[PDB]
Amino acid sequence: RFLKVKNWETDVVLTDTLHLKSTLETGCTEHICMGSIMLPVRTKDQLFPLAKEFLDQYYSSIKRFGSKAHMDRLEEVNKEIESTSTYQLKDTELIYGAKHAWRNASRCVGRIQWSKLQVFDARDCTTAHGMFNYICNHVKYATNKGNLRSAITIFPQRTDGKHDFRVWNSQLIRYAGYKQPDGSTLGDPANVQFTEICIQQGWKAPRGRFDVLPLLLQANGNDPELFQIPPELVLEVPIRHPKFDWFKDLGLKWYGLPAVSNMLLEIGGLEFSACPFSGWYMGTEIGVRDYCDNSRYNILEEVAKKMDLDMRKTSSLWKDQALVEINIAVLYSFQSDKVTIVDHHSATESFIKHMENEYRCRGGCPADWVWIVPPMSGSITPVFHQEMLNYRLTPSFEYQPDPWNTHVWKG
Amino acid sequence: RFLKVKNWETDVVLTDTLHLKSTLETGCTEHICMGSIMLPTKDQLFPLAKEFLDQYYSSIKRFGSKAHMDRLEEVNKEIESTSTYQLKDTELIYGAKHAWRNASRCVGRIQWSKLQVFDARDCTTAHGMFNYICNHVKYATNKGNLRSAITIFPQRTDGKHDFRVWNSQLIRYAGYKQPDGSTLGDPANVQFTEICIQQGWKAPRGRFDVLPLLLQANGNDPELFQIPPELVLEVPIRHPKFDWFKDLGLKWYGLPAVSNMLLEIGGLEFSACPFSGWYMGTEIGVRDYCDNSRYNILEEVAKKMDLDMRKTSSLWKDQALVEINIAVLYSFQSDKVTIVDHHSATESFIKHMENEYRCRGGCPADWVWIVPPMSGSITPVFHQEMLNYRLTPSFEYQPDPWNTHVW
Ligand code: HEM
Ligand code: HEM
Ligand SMILES: Nc1ccc2ccc(CCNCCc3cccc(Cl)c3)cc2n1
Ligand SMILES: Nc1ccc2ccc(CCNCCc3cccc(Cl)c3)cc2n1
Ligand SMILES: C[C@H](O)[C@H](O)[C@H]1CNc2nc(N)[nH]c(=O)c2N1
Ligand SMILES: C[C@H](O)[C@H](O)[C@H]1CNc2nc(N)[nH]c(=O)c2N1
Ligand SMILES: [Zn+2]
Repeated sequence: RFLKVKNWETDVVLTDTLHLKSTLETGCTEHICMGSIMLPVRTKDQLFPLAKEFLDQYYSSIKRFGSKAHMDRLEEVNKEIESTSTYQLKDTELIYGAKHAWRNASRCVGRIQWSKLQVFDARDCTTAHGMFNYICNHVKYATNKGNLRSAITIFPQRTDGKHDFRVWNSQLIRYAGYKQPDGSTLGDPANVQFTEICIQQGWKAPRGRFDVLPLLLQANGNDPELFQIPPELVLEVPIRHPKFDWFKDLGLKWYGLPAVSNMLLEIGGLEFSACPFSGWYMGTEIGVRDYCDNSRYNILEEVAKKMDLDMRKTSSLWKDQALVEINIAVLYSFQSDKVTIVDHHSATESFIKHMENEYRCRGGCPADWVWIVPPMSGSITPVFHQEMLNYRLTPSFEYQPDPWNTHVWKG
Repeated sequence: RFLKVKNWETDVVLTDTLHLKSTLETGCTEHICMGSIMLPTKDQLFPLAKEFLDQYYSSIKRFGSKAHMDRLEEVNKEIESTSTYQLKDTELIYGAKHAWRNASRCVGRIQWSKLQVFDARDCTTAHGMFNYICNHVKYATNKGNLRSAITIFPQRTDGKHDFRVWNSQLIRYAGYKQPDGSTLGDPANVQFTEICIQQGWKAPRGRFDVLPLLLQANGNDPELFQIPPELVLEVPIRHPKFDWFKDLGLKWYGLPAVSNMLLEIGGLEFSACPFSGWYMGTEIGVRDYCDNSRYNILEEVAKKMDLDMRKTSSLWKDQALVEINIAVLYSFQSDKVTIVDHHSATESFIKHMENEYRCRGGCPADWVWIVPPMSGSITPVFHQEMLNYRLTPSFEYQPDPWNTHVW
């Protein structure tokens, strides 16, 4: 079956056949759409089919489908599953899998870049200090003095569910949050719970507004250990505005490297529970969400105050005015310090070209509209006007429960 | 089967049970989500009638009363011999209010229970329809103090005697293709404008020409009528600080009055049911003015503001967008014409969702449409999970009549 999507600004119609290869479920039914819901041990039984599908995809990608090398690989993986109950991926297959998990990431607007991904194989890692060393190298490589490069580091796969590698941080680099006795928060409110765990585990909190959190690292199912990323490795950008000189006096800064570290990478039925990956920021991530969400730094009032806007009526659009200024400031600061960043016009335009190319060469591009449309100026970006189909392909990145909810403490 | 929706800004969690009463399908399957697709007999009619009357009699606390059973009997008799049936006024009014209540794409539903319903089922000719429509326009406009209303023409019979308003809204501006190849006026209406012109309309060929009405009674050929200009309330657009803004020559009309939808109540189809409320500012300032395939004025405005249009990263489009929108709101307010900003409307919608969850067990909501086309994450609806599903009575889209009509 063929499925058409229309852009209502250009009248370009595209045809999706890729959705046929989808297996995993959406959450939706014929009677309910769950499209806006944030989150809607394997045995050899389920394993060999998942391995086979993956290797068929990999061998097709290299124009060796049905070859002797393809068939010998299937046989070898199959032996390995029944005798050991799991299997190991070749390097080439790991690289292919990690790239494809990105290619298949329907909430990611930056996928035009999917084929340029530096894969660091850390499957020989055994200890938390070993993990720290791998993460450091990743941060240094990805940072590249401001000229950001996409990278993923892949720790050993899950075995019995009891020896998991996990990075406890949600991102490699994030600012601490501290709930104060009077109920105000110092720093980033999103990271209060995590901050609390760090303190308990023995971190000495500097207790300021922008303290870089320590890494909390779990190797091989053991209790996690704390490490401080060398400050010299953490690139940061002070935020100033091109026209407003008081902007600097707000005391704002952000880090340059967005590095998600809490997702699970699934490849051929194997589960890589620690697979931190990084790219570079779209400006609205910081300016709209991190700074202006009510649940985050929440700077809108204090910025509009200093611009002396009319704040007595929401219909003056004082919030919308302050919002644009803060986002100009974020983009200006990053560009001036030569740290890679993309604005939301440029990123969405690239995405639309990526998506058209993908329908052409691949037969589809799964896309989650709710997430692809940027959180400001939605309809003046081309994605707002693009119909999109959302479905789940493997390899994939998946959410997993926060490790502190599940970890069995060894003491 | 009992579903949770969470607000991620406030942590409030609501449980939805109302979805279990859904009949119609979504377009989605367990394998594919179609949330962003814009458009995704006697034997049949009695279950539809029963389901409707059941919810009606339940709403007036008379489920399982003699009067309930009698009506089911009476409508059932009427279907058997006439192959259709007629709604009592009270059922009709309930049905229309509930179609709005169930409109999952409408952010303005906190108002659903204050809807003035005009029964035009006695209408027979296009002149008749023109009269009812002018009366609707004058009533709703209320000199700028807008009131919600719907006018309901006779229901579909054998489908060869359909009542239709060919216009997409009662009040819209003309669109003309130029010798240049550019477009004068509103590009969205270019085709309907040619239909009017080929029908007889002498077009003024300007930027902001109110279209005539093209009205179809009883499957006959549609006829043209100008709405008395005095009944069309328009607002010249100025900025509260940019003097030069008025020089742009922008204006918009006060009454948003959608006229091409189909109202389904209890299996009965009302193919002409024009309805109106009032505008949220972004519909005009973000979509009508700034869409690339609409009036598309961002470039002219940014220029007058002397913004650096060299790089997208100066956010010049975003800056111009905010000012256009402050101006739309300012103009309507200064002229005392009802308008709501997107911060106010979305705050209202959250309050409405909570009311519906409490009183009704849920609220169908389409996040893709409810989140405003600017400043999304700074409105509370952005952070609100929503379940989308289809309840009846409903408003539905239907084919443009010119692809259907037999001349
Ligand atoms: C190279 C520059 C990149 C840009 C500009 C970019 C842009 C984005 C943005 C703006 C989001 C939404 C983030 C949010 O609202 O929380 C996102 C989501 C995502 N991207 Fe990227 N991306 C990039 C690279 C990557 C890489 C390297 C990967 C992994 C290999 C990745 C995988 C994802 C995933 C899995 C999500 C969804 C996360 C979730 O559901 O919470 N992207 N992307
Ligand atoms: C009272 C003020 C009202 C406000 C502020 C309002 C707000 C809105 C807005 C902003 C939209 C999105 C429109 C678009 O982007 O094209 C919408 C959609 C809609 N509203 Fe309303 N609404 C109001 C009254 C009404 C009334 C009186 C009805 C019917 C009785 C109605 C039924 C609908 C329907 C059916 C849609 C979706 C139409 C479609 O799918 O194309 N609304 N509403
Ligand atoms: N610039 C980039 C690049 C890659 C990214 C990859 C992933 C992400 C999103 C990670 N944040 C999780 C947000 C979230 C998801 C679900 C629930 C909650 Cl509370 C919060 C952002 C990215 N930004
Ligand atoms: N302020 C209001 C009140 C009620 C409304 C009721 C409906 C509408 C939308 C009417 N236009 C339909 C837009 C559309 C939908 C699907 C396809 C296409 Cl081409 C165009 C706007 C409203 N605005
Ligand atoms: C409830 C809603 O699904 C949720 O707020 C989503 C909306 N769209 C988003 N889009 C992106 N990119 N990131 C987000 O965190 C969200 N949040
Ligand atoms: C493709 C996408 O579904 C389409 O552009 C939608 C998005 N959200 C919308 N939201 C509203 N309120 N009105 C619209 O016309 C649209 N268009
Ligand atoms: Zn869906």
